[PDB]
Amino acid sequence: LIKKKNKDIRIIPLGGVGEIAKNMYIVEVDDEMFMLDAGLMFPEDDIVIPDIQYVIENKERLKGIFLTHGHEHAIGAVSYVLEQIDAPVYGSKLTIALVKEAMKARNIKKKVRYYTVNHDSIMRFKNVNVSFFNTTHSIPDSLGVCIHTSYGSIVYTGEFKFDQSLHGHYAPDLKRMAEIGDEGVFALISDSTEAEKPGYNTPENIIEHHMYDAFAKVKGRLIVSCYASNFVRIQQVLNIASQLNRKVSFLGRSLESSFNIARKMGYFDIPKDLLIPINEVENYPKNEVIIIATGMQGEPVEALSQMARKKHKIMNIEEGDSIFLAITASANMEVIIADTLNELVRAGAHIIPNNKKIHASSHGCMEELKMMLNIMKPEYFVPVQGEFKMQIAHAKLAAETGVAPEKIFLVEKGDVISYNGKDMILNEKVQSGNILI
Ligand SMILES: [Mn+2]
Repeated sequence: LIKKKNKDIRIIPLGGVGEIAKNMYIVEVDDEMFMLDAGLMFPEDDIVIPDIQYVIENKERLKGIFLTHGHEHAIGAVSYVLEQIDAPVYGSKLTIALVKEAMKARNIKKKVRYYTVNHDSIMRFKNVNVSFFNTTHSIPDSLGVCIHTSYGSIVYTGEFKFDQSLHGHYAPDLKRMAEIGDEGVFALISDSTEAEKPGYNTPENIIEHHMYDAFAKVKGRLIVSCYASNFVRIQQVLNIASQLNRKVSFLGRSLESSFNIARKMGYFDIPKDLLIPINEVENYPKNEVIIIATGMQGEPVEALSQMARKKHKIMNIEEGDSIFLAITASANMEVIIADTLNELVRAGAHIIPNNKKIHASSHGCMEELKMMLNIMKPEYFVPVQGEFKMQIAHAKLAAETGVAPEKIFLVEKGDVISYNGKDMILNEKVQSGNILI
């Protein structure tokens, strides 16, 4: 609910537009400033982070940092932000955990005010109240942010999907979303990542079923390559390993921090004595182990090339091994997969083929996005989290749902959307850019 009569709204993207990552969206209501996410981008073509010079010059007015989910595209730059500025950090139980770990990992001694929020939390400020709602993503406890103004709600979806099989901390708040919609949404800021792809995602249970049928035929050792970010896909192989009386080992010699924190907080459903350390692998027959190679940048692929070319520090591929790629390939990574496949074949490994009829994504396709648009019914729309072609795609979806085209804004980094109370205008441009580290 609303506090006072507001005058000025400003919306400034410093990251996540005209590119696919580095989420950072500034929202101002009068004299108060809020930062929605603080992602990094893995330089394609270490890391890249947004230019926050605009924020620093107006540091006095930054009331909070709001973090939608635990991925590096949301919270990857937070440590670097907190070095230059002191503001309170708001996020879910899991998101705060992962941020704190990033701070511990960088040996940063700065004292930080962390506020754990949930879909029942309602954070109060001078000009506005902020609420939250659960979304569906590849990681549990993902939140949408709802900034309540006199003009209506400013909603930032974060990254989201709509899957009728995900039903835990992965489940969405369709009633809280419908209520936000009818109370009236002034502005919607939504994920455009798969806005070009017609229809829907393949449901996760369908993907799991096809993985099961594939893995059940494997007579030898099985190695699965995954993104560490994709908690669902990891949960899926744990389920399958258990039903096939196989045991699971990650690449060594300890367990991946994100996975291991979430595991210790009870986010994974793991039976007893299912994980064996990589040091205990040799003891078991080849057909009783599933090895999972996780990573972030695209190492998941690199690791298999190093396992094929003998040449892995820990463990190498043997003839009769089965390989499965439980990832979704960026066009930048299509060639290195084809090299790796060749080397896998030479080393005499069986390639479990991906079903081409399956579409796996953390992000909603056209119909999923239209779903959020139909629910929200925003007056103004700002498609983000995509390149220019993706933003356009999302805009056409919005126009179809009945948002006025005059009220849809396609913006670049540093663009400033202002609302006087009469007209919404793109009238300014501020300092923005890419800081490589
Ligand atoms: Mn994500």
